[PDB]
Amino acid sequence: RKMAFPSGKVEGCMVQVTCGTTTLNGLWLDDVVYCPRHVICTSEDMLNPNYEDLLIRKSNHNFLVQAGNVQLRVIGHSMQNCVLKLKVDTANPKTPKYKFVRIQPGQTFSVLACYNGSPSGVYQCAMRPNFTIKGSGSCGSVGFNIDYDCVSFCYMHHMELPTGVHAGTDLEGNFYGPFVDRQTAQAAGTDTTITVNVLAWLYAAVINGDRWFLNRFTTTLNDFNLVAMKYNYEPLTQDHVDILGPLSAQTGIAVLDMCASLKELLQNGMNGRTILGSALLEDEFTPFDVV
Amino acid sequence: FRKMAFPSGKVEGCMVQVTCGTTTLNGLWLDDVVYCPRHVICTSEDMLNPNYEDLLIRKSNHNFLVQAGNVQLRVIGHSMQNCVLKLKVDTANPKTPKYKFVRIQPGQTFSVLACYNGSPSGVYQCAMRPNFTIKGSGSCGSVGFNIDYDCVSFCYMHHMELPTGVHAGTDLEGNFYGPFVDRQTAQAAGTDTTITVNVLAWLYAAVINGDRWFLNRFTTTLNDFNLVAMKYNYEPLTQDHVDILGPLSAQTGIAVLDMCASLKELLQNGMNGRTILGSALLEDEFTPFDVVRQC
Repeated sequence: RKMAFPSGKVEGCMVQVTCGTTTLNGLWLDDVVYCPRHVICTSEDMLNPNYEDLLIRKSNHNFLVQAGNVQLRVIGHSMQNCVLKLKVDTANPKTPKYKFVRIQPGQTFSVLACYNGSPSGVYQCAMRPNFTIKGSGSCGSVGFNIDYDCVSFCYMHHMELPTGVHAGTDLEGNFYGPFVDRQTAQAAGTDTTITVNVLAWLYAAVINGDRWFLNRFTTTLNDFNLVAMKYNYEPLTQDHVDILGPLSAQTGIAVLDMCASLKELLQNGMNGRTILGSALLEDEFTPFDVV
Repeated sequence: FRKMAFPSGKVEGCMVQVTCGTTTLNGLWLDDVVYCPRHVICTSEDMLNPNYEDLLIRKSNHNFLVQAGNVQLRVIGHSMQNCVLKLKVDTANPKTPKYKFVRIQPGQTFSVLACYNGSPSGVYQCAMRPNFTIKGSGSCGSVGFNIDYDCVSFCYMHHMELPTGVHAGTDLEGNFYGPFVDRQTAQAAGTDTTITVNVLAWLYAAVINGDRWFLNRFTTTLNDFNLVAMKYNYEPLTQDHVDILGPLSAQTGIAVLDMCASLKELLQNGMNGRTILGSALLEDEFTPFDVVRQC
C-alpha cells in the first residue's frame, strides 16, 4: 500500500492567492507566501508572457491572500525563477520546521492537492524519469516528504501537459525537466520504468515471503540494461546497485540475481500471479521506502 | 487516476499513546475521552480466552498511562463499550474536530491514518472489502475516517491482524466488522469478492477520462449479468446500485446496463493487450461518490 505522509503540517500552510481574474494556491511559510508566478497572467498572456513586464505593473494590493476567513496583507513581492514570493504582515503561526529540496527523477513524495486554498486530498507519487507526475485547478499544490517533524518541500504544481500529466518546479521556482510556464507545444518525452524502484519492490516481496518469481540465473549489468531497455526500462547504474546493497545483504539475494529475476518476469509475465498485491511491476517505491 | 486520501491533520491532532501494563497501542482523543481497542488491558496469556469484563473490573485508572506526545494524560475513569475501551481524562483535547461516529457498509471506502505508538506514520485510502476486511499496511488502534465539510466521520478502528495479511477492526462504538473476535484464536477471512458497483464506477471514470475502447453497442440484463458475475466471484448488482450509477450514466451517455455489457464482455475476453486508465486489473476500490467527487 503506497502511503502518503500525514498532511497536517502542510494543511496548516495552504492559502489562496488571487490576482485579478486568476486564483490559485499558495504556500505560507513564516512571512512569505510562495506560489506560481503565472497567477499574474490572463489566459491570453499564457501564449507569450513577459513576466518582468507583467510584474512591474503590480502593487502589493493587487494580490489578495486569504488564509481561511482572514485576508492577509501583502507588504512586498518578488519573483525568483518561476515562483512568486509575497511578503506578508504576519508570520504563519502554523509554520512547521521545513527545508527546500530539489529531488531527482525516480524519487517519491506526497502531494497535497488543493482547490482555491482548501486541501482536498493527499496522494503518494513519483517524479517520472521524463520529469512529470502522473497525478490528478490544483495549481500551487505542493509535494513534500516529512522526516521526523521536518517537512522537506520538493515540488510545486504549475502546468498541465497535453497527455494528462503535470509539470512543476522546486520551491526555488526552478522547473523539473525542459518545461516552461508558457502554453506552447511542449510535450513529455518518452516515459520509462524506474528500474531501481521495481528491484527494491521485488526485494520487498522477498521480505514479505514470496519467492516465486526468482530463478537460478544471474546477469551482467550490461546484459541486463540491454534487455530491459527493450521494454522501456531506465538503465540500471552502479549507483543503483549500491543503493540496493542493504536490501541485497538482508535477503541474501545479490542485486544482479534479482536483475535476472526481473529479466525473466518481463519475458514471461505473472502467469496469473501477483507479487505483493499487484498484477503489474510497481515502480513508485524507492529503496528508502521499502526499508 | 490516483486514489486519494482525505487530508489527515484533523485526525492527527487526535492521536495519543495508551499503555496498560506492557501493552502499548494507539488511542483516539476526542473531548475528554480516549478511545482505543479494549485488548489493551489483555495479557499475552489472557488473549487466548479473555473475560474482558473481569480483567477490566480488576483494573483501575492508574493502570492506564496516556501520553499526548510530550504530555501524560491523567485517566479519571474507564468503561467498556463493546470491544472499544473508553478512557475519561483530566483534559479535553483542544484540537477536537467536529465529528461523528459512523458505521460503513462493505464496498464503501475511507482513509486510514496509520500510527506507530501514537505518532502518525502515513495515510492511505482503502475500501471495506465484502468479507469485512482491510487489505492494509504496531498500527493497533489506528482509525479510518471520511471528511465531509470539516466533519470527520470516523468509521473504523484497527484491532487485529488476520493470518492472510488482512486487517480486522470495529466501528467507533466497538462493534466488529465481520465474523471476528478479539482473542488470539484461529480466525480467517471468507473468500473475498470484487465490489462490482465500484468496478462499474471505475469504468465510468475511464470514459470520462477519454478511454472508451471497452464500450460496446450491446445491452444486457440485470439477471443475465448477475449469472455472468457469480461465476467470476463478483458481488451481485442490485437496483439501488444501478440507481447509484445513474448520475454517471447521465453524465456520459452510457446506461448502466450497457456498461454492464461492457463489464461482462471484459470478464471473458480480457483487454486483449489494452488497458483501462493505465491499469490492466479492474480497480474496485473507488465508489461512485469517489469518482464523481474526483470528476
